[PDB]
Amino acid sequence: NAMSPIIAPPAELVDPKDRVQLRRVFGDFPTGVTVVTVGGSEPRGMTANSFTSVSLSPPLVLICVGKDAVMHQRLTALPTFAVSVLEAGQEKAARHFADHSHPPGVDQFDTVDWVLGEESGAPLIAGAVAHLECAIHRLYEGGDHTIFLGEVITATRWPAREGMLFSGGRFRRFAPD
Amino acid sequence: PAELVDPKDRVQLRRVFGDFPTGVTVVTVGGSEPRGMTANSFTSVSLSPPLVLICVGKDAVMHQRLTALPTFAVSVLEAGQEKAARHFASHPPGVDQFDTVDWVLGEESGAPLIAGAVAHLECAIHRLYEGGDHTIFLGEVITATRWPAREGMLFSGGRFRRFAPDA
Repeated sequence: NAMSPIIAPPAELVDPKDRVQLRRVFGDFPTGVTVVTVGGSEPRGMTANSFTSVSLSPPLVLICVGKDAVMHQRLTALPTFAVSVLEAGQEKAARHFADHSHPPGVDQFDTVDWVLGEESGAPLIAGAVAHLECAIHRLYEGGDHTIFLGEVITATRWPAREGMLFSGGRFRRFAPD
Repeated sequence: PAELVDPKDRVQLRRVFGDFPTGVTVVTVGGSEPRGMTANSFTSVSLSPPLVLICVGKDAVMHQRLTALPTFAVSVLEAGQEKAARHFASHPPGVDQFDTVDWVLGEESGAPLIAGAVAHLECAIHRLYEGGDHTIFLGEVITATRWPAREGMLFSGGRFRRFAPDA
């Protein structure tokens, strides 16, 4: 379009030092929503959108976990985890495991339906689009986060289920097609 | 019903990887021979320092460029840019990809930024990590620009999808 340049909507220049502004550009890339879980005497879960498939052979995925998260230390202590890719109607689960809202000290899994993952020993979220059980193969430096590279040990999927969406800091849904 | 997946079966594993929806970006580099590659393996990593990562296949032409150049750019594609997405998905290493699409030079990266994007990020390569049949490129964001009015393109189950209007 001839005028697209001068007609373009407001462009925001983003200073990467400006944490608020930077969060906004990071939020511009749409993603699904996962719950990463780990086992142990007190299992834990964390809603995460940083999940990324990495390699087919070998089968690898990654997740980025904040050093400020309880999950960070749980993962370094126990090098196996599960990923539950949430379905569109699972906002209850998404909220439950987000924003460090249910801290350690009491059971974090008493309000969400889950099944034990045999290979990971971690709770898997019932009703999810897919479950992946992974073994942590590498830890990579990621600034205020750590990049955990996982090797996929087993996985299950429900083809009739469609994933939740997250973008611009909000839950979204697909249009049919 | 539940479909069991054997991660050693490439076809079945692709299906499960496809179950996590993502956006779509074009990663670009400048230099002598500018290059672009459509990628959805992009994720944000860190706020301070500001870091992002992309995974690039070891056999991709872009893998050679990124390994050699200090900087790169990421354009997050807007909902109506399926054409651009397809365009950088073919070209021999000697055929210009940019002569038929709209772009602007990013001053910091030296790399073409795709016009009409939801966002532009210009990055400096920070680390390379092993990722099986891919390499993980970790970049530090030097500058970025966003157009809040614009909505990202979606990719899921192996096809392009769109947002339902926000209720």
